[PDB]
Amino acid sequence: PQFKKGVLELCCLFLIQKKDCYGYELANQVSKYIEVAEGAIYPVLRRLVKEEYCSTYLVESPSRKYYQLTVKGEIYLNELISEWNNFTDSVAKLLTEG
Amino acid sequence: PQFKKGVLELCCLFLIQKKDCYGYELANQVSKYIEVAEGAIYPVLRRLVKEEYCSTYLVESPSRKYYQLTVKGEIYLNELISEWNNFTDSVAKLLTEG
Repeated sequence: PQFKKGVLELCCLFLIQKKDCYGYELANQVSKYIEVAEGAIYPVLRRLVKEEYCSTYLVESPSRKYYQLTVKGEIYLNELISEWNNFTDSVAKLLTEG
Repeated sequence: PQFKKGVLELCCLFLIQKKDCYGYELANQVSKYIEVAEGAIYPVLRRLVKEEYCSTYLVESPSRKYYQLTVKGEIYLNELISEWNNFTDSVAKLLTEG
């Protein structure tokens, strides 16, 4: 199912907004909710960094790369949440009128 | 937003299950519910035919190509509906616990 991919971007943004997280930690938090192929978040993270929705920084002592929401990414997340809701509301109006 | 693409497959299957439809008629019924780029359903239809989820037939007098759910496509739709619900249930457990 391909609707699951654009959803990872939204779950990752939402969790990153709560807390600065590193990679494996984010994958294990998404996995509480949806069954994510291990490795599937990293291209999502790389895109959100490239698009400057997230920035990144390292912490040492085994160095670790933390992800941070930017201002741009905070606006984008809030649009994505509003899109998601009224999108799934629309689909549910289809699935129960037919 | 890319979650919207895998959803067209599900809305198209659901409508085709109700009634045999032709192309433009299906696009205008999806548009009651979600804002679909005009033309975006045709690759979705072509895939569902290729994968034998749908079959097709023509009617004349301006010939018109009607779409029909196969048995395979009826099982596939029912899985897709169950996937959709428990998927969006999972996402909503994320979006309101954080």
